[PDB]
Amino acid sequence: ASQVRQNYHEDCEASINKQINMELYASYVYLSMAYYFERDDVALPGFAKFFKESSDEEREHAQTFMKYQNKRGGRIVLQQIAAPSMQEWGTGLEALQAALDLEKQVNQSLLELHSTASGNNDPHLTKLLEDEYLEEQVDSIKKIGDMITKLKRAGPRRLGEYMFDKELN
Amino acid sequence: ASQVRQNYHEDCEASINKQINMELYASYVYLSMAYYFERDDVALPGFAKFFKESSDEEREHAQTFMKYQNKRGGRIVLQQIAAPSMQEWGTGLEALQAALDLEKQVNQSLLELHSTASGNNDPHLTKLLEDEYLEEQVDSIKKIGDMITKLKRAGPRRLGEYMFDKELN
Amino acid sequence: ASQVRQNYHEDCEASINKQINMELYASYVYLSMAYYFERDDVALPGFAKFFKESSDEEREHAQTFMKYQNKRGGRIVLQQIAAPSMQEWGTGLEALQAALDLEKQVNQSLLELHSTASGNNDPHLTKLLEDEYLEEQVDSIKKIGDMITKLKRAGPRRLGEYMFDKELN
Amino acid sequence: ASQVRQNYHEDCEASINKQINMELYASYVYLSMAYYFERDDVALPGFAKFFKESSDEEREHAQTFMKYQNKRGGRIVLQQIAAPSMQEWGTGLEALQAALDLEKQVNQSLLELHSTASGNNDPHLTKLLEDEYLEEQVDSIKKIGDMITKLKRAGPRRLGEYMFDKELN
Ligand SMILES: [Cl-]
Ligand SMILES: [Cl-]
Ligand SMILES: [Cl-]
Ligand SMILES: [Cl-]
Ligand SMILES: [Cl-]
Ligand SMILES: [Cl-]
Ligand SMILES: [Cl-]
Ligand SMILES: [Cl-]
Ligand SMILES: [Cl-]
Ligand SMILES: [Cl-]
Ligand SMILES: [Cl-]
Ligand SMILES: [Cl-]
Ligand SMILES: [Cl-]
Ligand SMILES: [Cl-]
Ligand SMILES: [Cl-]
Ligand SMILES: [Cl-]
Ligand SMILES: [Cl-]
Ligand SMILES: [Cl-]
Ligand SMILES: [Cl-]
Ligand SMILES: [Cl-]
Ligand SMILES: [Cl-]
Ligand SMILES: [Cl-]
Ligand SMILES: [Cl-]
Ligand SMILES: [Cl-]
Ligand SMILES: [Cl-]
Ligand SMILES: [Cl-]
Ligand SMILES: [Cl-]
Ligand SMILES: [Cl-]
Ligand SMILES: [Cl-]
Ligand SMILES: [Cl-]
Ligand SMILES: [Cl-]
Ligand SMILES: [Cl-]
Ligand SMILES: [Cl-]
Ligand SMILES: [Cl-]
Ligand SMILES: [Cl-]
Ligand SMILES: [Cl-]
Ligand SMILES: [Cl-]
Ligand SMILES: [Cl-]
Ligand SMILES: [Cl-]
Ligand SMILES: [Cl-]
Ligand SMILES: [Fe+3]
Ligand SMILES: [Fe+3]
Ligand SMILES: [Fe+3]
Ligand SMILES: [Fe+3]
Repeated sequence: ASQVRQNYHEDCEASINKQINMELYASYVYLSMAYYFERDDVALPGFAKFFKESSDEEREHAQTFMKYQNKRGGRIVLQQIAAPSMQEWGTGLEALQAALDLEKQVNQSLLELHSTASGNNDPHLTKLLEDEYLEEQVDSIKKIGDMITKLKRAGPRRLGEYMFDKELN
Repeated sequence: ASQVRQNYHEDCEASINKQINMELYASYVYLSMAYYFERDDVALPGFAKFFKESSDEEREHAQTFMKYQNKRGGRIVLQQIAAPSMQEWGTGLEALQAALDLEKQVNQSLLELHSTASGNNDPHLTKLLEDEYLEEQVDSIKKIGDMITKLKRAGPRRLGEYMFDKELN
Repeated sequence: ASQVRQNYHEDCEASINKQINMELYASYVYLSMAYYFERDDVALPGFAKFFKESSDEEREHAQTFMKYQNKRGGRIVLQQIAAPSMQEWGTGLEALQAALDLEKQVNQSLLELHSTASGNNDPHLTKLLEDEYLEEQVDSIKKIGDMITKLKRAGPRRLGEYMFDKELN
Repeated sequence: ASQVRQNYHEDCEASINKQINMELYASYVYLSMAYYFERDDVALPGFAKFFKESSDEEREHAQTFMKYQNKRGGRIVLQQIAAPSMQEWGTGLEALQAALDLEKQVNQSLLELHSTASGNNDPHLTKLLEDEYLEEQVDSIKKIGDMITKLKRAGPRRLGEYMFDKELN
């Protein structure tokens, strides 16, 4: 084993490689959305900026897991990143709904990893998940939920969507 | 009696303890409204901020009466604070209407205390009420009335409510 | 359910509404103590300031739980806030002893909530409790214990109480 | 009558000349106390400073009434200022007790003047009394009451008096 490895179970190592792929995929989905909202026939720059920042944040999350794998003496194994589920994302509301569902899927995967880490008595990994992943995930879900409610109030199409988009820019 | 007490009638002392409870109750109502407007399915941050500031102001009013009781040599007697009348406050307009009615109930109680103080020839207490309570109460009632009119013009629901909420934030 | 709710058990939601009431009650107790120490026949401004800050901190704790309830998609339910157990709090030492006992009761309730959250496999809630509640609670208990010892050394009445009160101001 | 006089009753004018004498007398009492506390066999510089400031404040109050008399078109009539009741004022506590009683006598006289002004329907004079006299009088009485309680806790003689005197300096 690595000279640094201690109390680090192979199942946790493998699941971290899964989380890395998942968050690179989420980053790719959000990148797709970001540029979809910059099409000349869409032109929602607030939504575009929101999704570009979300894309960057998911990539940073994946990188934090890569750094963590090395810190514990595990070995990063990178897999193909699937194409985004869609090429076109519909209305602003539909993109936010897709984002909410994706964030809740990532949250479920992170909670499953926390359960794996807890079952293997790895408190360093449970702490990482609590502090660096689960908190930001809940905050993101609440933010997107709020956004959905606000956009449904404002619009969710036509002038209300135009005005809501300005709040994100 | 207290070594400081002078020209301070027991009925005024008791009524001040009533005003303290009333304004703590009003503070609690506004706290409830503040967090109602931060629910993910409500998401009106301007209304939330308006009610959080109103909650703080009512608590400060109660504290000023507690300080006043001690200044005159009366004795603070604290009672249970009732649960807010509602757990959910409806639309922004409905919450403002509830706030207007509550402010006018508090104003009526303060005017009754002023009449009690005047009838007991307590000019220190009539001055307190005029300067520290009755003025702010009338200003609050006018502000809320204005807000109701503006929100009815803008909306009072859908895009107009979304836009009005931004004026409060 | 709320569009944001995920891995949030009804028993945790209900217990959070309990913690909110408990900490609003504790805030009210400390507010009572604060103004008791500003009576003209008590006149302990250091104790008054200590309890006014404690009152503010407990209210902030309650508000953090209200925000948390909304973040997770639970629903805030506010109940009556009981009158403080006493209207007059005795000596400075007696008030500190009452505060120590109250802080340990709140700590026990928070530890019970942590056990509920752990049993329901809610690591977001266990992290909240550890970071935002249990640490400050232990620090408050140690501070009050220290204060009790110092006041017993200095006094706990007469000149020693007068001098100790200056250390808190 | 004076070219400025309007709605100014002779009884109010005469009572103001009384208040002027009373507050010059109170100023003289406090001046006596101030220098009593600077005797080499007393040597309480905090008490001395407290009474010198009190003396100045009472003289300023008298001067505000002199200015007021002229503002309304009344005529200042100055009388002899009696010698202070004592030449030696005893302990710090005894001087504070004498000050409390004097402040409450002045307060009673001011409240009687307010009743005279109210009965003569002079709202300019009732406002003067409320804003420039009755408020400061109640605050002074509460401060002295607090001081008495603190000094009784600390001492009121020997080391506690020595230490309390430092809080006033
Ligand atoms: Cl290796
Ligand atoms: Cl290992
Ligand atoms: Cl292993
Ligand atoms: Cl292991
Ligand atoms: Cl597509
Ligand atoms: Cl839509
Ligand atoms: Cl897993
Ligand atoms: Cl919709
Ligand atoms: Cl559209
Ligand atoms: Cl349409
Ligand atoms: Cl009493
Ligand atoms: Cl009285
Ligand atoms: Cl009475
Ligand atoms: Cl009376
Ligand atoms: Cl309800
Ligand atoms: Cl409505
Ligand atoms: Cl009344
Ligand atoms: Cl309407
Ligand atoms: Cl709406
Ligand atoms: Cl409609
Ligand atoms: Cl709900
Ligand atoms: Cl759930
Ligand atoms: Cl459940
Ligand atoms: Cl659950
Ligand atoms: Cl009691
Ligand atoms: Cl004691
Ligand atoms: Cl529990
Ligand atoms: Cl003891
Ligand atoms: Cl004592
Ligand atoms: Cl003793
Ligand atoms: Cl003349
Ligand atoms: Cl006249
Ligand atoms: Cl006349
Ligand atoms: Cl007249
Ligand atoms: Cl003498
Ligand atoms: Cl004495
Ligand atoms: Cl008179
Ligand atoms: Cl004594
Ligand atoms: Cl002595
Ligand atoms: Cl002795
Ligand atoms: Fe992520
Ligand atoms: Fe109020
Ligand atoms: Fe707490
Ligand atoms: Fe005066």
